[PDB]
Amino acid sequence: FRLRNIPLLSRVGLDRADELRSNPEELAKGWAEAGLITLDVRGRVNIQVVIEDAARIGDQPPEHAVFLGRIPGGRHVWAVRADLDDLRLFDDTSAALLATAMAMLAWHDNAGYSPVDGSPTIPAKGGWVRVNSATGQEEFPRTDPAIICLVHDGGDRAVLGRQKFWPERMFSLLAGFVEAGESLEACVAREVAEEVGLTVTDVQYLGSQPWPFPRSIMLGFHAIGDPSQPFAFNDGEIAEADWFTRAEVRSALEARLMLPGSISIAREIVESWAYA
Amino acid sequence: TFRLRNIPLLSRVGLDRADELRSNPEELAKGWAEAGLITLDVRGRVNIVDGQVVIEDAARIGDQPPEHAVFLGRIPGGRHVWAVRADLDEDSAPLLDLRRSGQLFDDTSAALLATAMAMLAWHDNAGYSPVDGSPTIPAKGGWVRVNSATGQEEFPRTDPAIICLVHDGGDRAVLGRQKFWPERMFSLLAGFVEAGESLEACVAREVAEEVGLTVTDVQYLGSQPWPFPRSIMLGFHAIGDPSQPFAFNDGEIAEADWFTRAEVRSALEALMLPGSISIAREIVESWAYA
Ligand SMILES: [Ca+2]
Ligand SMILES: [Ca+2]
Ligand SMILES: [Ca+2]
Ligand SMILES: [Ca+2]
Ligand SMILES: [Ca+2]
Repeated sequence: FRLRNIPLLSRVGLDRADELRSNPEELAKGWAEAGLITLDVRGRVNIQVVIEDAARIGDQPPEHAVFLGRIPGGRHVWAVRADLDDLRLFDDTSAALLATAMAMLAWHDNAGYSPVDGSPTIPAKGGWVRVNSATGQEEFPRTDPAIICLVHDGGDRAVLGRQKFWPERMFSLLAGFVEAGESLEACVAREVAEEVGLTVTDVQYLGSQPWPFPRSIMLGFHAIGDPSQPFAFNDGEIAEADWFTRAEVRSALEARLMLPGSISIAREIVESWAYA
Repeated sequence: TFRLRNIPLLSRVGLDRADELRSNPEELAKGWAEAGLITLDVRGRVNIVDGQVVIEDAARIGDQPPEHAVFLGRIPGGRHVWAVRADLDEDSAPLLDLRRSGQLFDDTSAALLATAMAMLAWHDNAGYSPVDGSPTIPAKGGWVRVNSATGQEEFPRTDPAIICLVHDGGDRAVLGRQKFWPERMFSLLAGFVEAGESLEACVAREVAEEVGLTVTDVQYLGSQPWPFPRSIMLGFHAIGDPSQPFAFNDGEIAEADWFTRAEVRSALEALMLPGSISIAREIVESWAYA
């Protein structure tokens, strides 16, 4: 099966205007007529995202602002953190602006110092790097790849799992972070084995979604497992799991077994499987 | 469309990482006396014999796992295997690096080395918290570092990068040559995934930035660890329009062109395409002979 829909935060590619990032003159020129999106510390916004006049906060782009690119018509848009008076629905462009702003400002919050030598870092190039104050070495935004997998039997049954300390009825796909030295396919097999003890084959990619909570990209997969093999939960974070039929899943979707919100690529994978 | 013919090098085998032992300091300390040890120099080179990484006796360097060692998992016999950085005697044996000689390694050795290389390089670059600047201390067999001030765990970093073969749906594909590259050296278009974008959006954005094409039907082919120093390469193909002209926007590409399957096959059997462990070569090969 393929995904029926593009995942929600994946929909558009905004015009990021990469070439402007290293052009402080063009950034400073665009500022007077530029738009500004403002996020609080949890990455929440005012709502379509409110775009205010950048010029209101100053006559030049502040250090801690991030240049998001251009909206249709060529207006520059920036993002800043501020005290205000959760993506966790928006138009496509707002969703992309927010995903970018959220990820980038969360990175800044967590990248104030060099991991290499501990020196403070200074934002630069429209907020797309931070520079080691001592050495001049550039640090770059971090996005951790994570897999999320629907294990199925090749027919009408699929594994869903509930993490320890998730609410009782809340089941979903199996997830994990990619480790150093492994392929995505190897990561999927490893993580499924760790979580529910199954050996899976035919690991197949479905799609992807930015997941700035705070810094993931979710990579969706399906894989073939064997229901005659028993579960085993000890090595993982799963409290329980079971094989469910397409009928059960469709039923749970139409609502009791609870599946994650359409925001997650997880829901899109399950939906696309259940109605294939 | 098309699929990869081969699993990329470095993707072939998945190590027994024995994750549960990382958080069991007692079992790690017990296993040490009979444990194996792989040693990498600063450039990530090792000694190999018959395609297989040399495993020395861990006990020779000390009675306990040193702080800077990384626990790689289990080798045959129940034995633990670890990696450390060390100065290697460049004159008393050939030192092979994965990037130049990866083809010579057994699958398991290649994966051990890829993991060790990535993990030791991470340690070298993760001595301090990016959050607050505090020193960090390795723990869990080298699989985290702990903020000395706050106790917050820092985790190994792997940056996703895409690499894309843009084609016309038929018999022609874009290859591009970077400014810093020798004449006739062409390859696929590559870039790092940025915050806030999907892989598909990243592919479209990077192709646009590098050669000015608008591409659709972004399709995943495969993946390969790429510890030089800390990537994972994610291979894709996409449909471009040859009637749209190139534009070398971001300044990274000096030239690019559409090449036929015949040209590419020809260049592979020797536009220069050298031999390579990169997924890039596997993508081009798989396309050219589809
Ligand atoms: Ca551009
Ligand atoms: Ca585990
Ligand atoms: Ca051998
Ligand atoms: Ca020496
Ligand atoms: Ca690039």
